[PDB]
Amino acid sequence: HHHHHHMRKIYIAGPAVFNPDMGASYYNKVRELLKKENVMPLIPTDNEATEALDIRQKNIQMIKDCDAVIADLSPFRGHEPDCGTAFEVGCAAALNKMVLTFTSDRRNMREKYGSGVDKDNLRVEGFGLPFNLMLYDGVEVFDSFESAFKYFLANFPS
Amino acid sequence: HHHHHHMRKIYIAGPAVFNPDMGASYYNKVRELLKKENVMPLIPTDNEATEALDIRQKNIQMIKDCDAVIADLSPFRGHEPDCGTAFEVGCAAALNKMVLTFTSDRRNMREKYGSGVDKDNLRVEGFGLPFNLMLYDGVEVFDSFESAFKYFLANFPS
Ligand SMILES: Cn1c(=O)ccc2ccccc21
Ligand SMILES: Cn1c(=O)ccc2ccccc21
Repeated sequence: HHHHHHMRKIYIAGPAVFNPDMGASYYNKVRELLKKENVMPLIPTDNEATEALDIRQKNIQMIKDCDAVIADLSPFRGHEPDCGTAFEVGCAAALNKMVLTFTSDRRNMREKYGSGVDKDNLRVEGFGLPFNLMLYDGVEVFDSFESAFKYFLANFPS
Repeated sequence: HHHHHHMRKIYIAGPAVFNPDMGASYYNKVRELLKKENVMPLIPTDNEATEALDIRQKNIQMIKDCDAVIADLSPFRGHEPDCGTAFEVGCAAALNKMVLTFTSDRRNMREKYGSGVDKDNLRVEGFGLPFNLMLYDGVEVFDSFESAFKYFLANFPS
């Protein structure tokens, strides 16, 4: 009776932070969706510090503390995902965390670039994946935050 | 007495793999530089597999095996570093590996973009750093592979 109960936690990785509203609209939708399932969002801008290294360390700690990462690997400033988000996905992988990814554009890299090379003749990967192969770990690439969250609920029960 | 001797190893992270020559010219220079100090380069294309997941897993294992990562965070397809490289830097950070970075362009992000926002009004970070703040851990951002390697030799002796 009255045993400790773990509250599930998801790190909310993605470039929403660079939106004009600093991600408010995105994060508010995330907060509302997760609240219904008693899941805590760990959001990059929470209790934000002023120094770069402190912001970084707090985000790494959120990844260490999380049960899963849901990462927005949508195109950012071109066809490639955000590198900060990629760093966080790498952190999560090394820590053996559940990593779930989605993107607004699921086409293969070569379809995105329209060729096996970019405008500067640099090679575009040909593995039938929507982004750099380091970012794919065998879990389905989802089409939305919500679809990724459904996988979380099915595969990480309370 | 013939005790075991550790050979130092550096993971060679960066988008050279996408050069037309698949990074041969870059990796050859790395090999020659490291050979002089009896340091082993762990190069992403070594013993390369055919399946994406296998290539990824082998690269993660190289990061686990390394003493340091030297990461080329130069602009790739714009002002941002390569996301694969960023993933690898995050992997190394989570594993408490020495991470050393360089770039061909050390200007602050806002200098690179010429503004506090990009062409689509998305926020450009203002922390006096050359790239996404997750990629900076307090070690100097070097100007070349060689300068990073000099730091390695000074700070990770045989
Ligand atoms: C601006 N900013 C934040 O305000 C919070 C987290 C964060 C992480 C990576 C890059 C930039 C970030
Ligand atoms: C094409 N390719 C390789 O051939 C080898 C490693 C690797 C790592 C990330 C992304 C692409 C890669």
